[PDB]
Amino acid sequence: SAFITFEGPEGSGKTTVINEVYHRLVKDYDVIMTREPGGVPTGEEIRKIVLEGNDMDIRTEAMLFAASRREHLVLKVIPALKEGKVVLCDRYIDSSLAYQGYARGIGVEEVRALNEFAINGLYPDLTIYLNVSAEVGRERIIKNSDQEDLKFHEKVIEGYQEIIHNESQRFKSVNADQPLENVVEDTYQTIIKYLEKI
Amino acid sequence: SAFITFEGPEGSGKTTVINEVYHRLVKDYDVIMTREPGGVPTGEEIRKIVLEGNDMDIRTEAMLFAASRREHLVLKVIPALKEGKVVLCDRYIDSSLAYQGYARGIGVEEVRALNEFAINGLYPDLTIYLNVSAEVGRERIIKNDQEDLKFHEKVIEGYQEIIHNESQRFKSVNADQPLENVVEDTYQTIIKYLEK
Ligand SMILES: Cc1cn([C@H]2CCCN(S(=O)(=O)c3ccc(O)c(Oc4cccc(Cl)c4)c3)C2)c(=O)[nH]c1=O
Ligand SMILES: Cc1cn([C@H]2CCCN(S(=O)(=O)c3ccc(O)c(Oc4cccc(Cl)c4)c3)C2)c(=O)[nH]c1=O
Repeated sequence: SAFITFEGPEGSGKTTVINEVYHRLVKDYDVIMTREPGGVPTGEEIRKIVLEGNDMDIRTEAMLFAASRREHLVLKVIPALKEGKVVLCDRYIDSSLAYQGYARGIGVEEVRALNEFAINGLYPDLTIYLNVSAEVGRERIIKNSDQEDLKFHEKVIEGYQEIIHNESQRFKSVNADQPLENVVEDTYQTIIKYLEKI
Repeated sequence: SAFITFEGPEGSGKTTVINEVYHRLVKDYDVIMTREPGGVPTGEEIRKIVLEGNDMDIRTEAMLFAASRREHLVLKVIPALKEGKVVLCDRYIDSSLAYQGYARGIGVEEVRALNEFAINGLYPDLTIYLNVSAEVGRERIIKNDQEDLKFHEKVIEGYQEIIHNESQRFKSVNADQPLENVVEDTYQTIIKYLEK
């Protein structure tokens, strides 16, 4: 079994990369792809509170992402890993660390302690980081889909750099500045090399 | 202003004590009575998930009590304190520590770290612990099963460990006395604090 998470800011091509990689992996492995809340009812209900929120306090928001994470982990991830599956998860702990911790300003270590309570030692086996420059990311955002948004995008990227710097061995950084066909190939090859080594 | 929390297991006379102590403090203080979620919409929505849940994972439950606590703190407690109010809060951090931490078995220090994230340094100014024996507590519960009895005992045991740990904001009131005396001791303890 393998627990693989995918991380990156907006404009990293993450959605496209995960879907294409997953599609290729389904041929050779017992693999599932998911994201939080992922249809788990308690998680979907927590997510509705987050979306229905009016200027929600960032710590309440962090605690709700962490509660949704646990429900999804407990009801979807853990049962699949117990069946010997490769689990591909779109966003996990590192998303809370970069967005809530770094970009929102709660502090990475504080959001980590919160998330360690939620995951209870279930860290990913491998994390694919879709390493897109802020400039390429910005251009992908305007293309494929104000000024405060630009700075928030940069801080998310800066947040992911600090996370990798403090925990490199868990991470595999993929050049997301390349055309998406190449990002897909590099991500697939990185995963295959990991899966065939275990 | 003052943030005063009330802690204790069921059967400690907590409801009666808070209401009566509120009735006496209002003469001299701008005081409010509250409990989480306390009408805060986001908190009420979180509480509905907790109550509507079926065999919910204890850590998700702990994280939801902590999320409801923050919403209540941010939208009710803090604005009340800013107005100069005495805030009487029925259950706060120590309840998560005794119930989720100790009695449910997650571990007190783990639930503390979770709750320190939620309160972000906003510890109570004073915490009234209504120190009732399990036996007196049990009798008060029946007046107002084996698994329930054992859970009640573990909650009390949990509060003993918490009180043993931190000794500054905690004030232990003998809740084995008749309720009139528990009310008087609690009121006098609060007055001594508010005056000094
Ligand atoms: C998993 C995760 C995601 N994000 C963001 C990634 C980028 C998109 N945002 S968003 O607020 O625009 C958003 C987009 C789609 C959503 O569907 C959403 O709602 C939730 C998603 C997952 C879990 C929960 Cl509780 C809500 C929020 C979420 C965080 O800030 N922290 C996390 O832990
Ligand atoms: C504040 C608090 C209370 N409790 C319990 C105290 C005894 C009663 N229980 S209960 O689960 O039986 C319960 C009774 C009535 C309720 O109304 C309730 O729902 C909530 C109360 C406060 C906050 C939230 Cl999110 C739900 C739960 C909650 C905890 O276990 N942890 C805490 O942090």
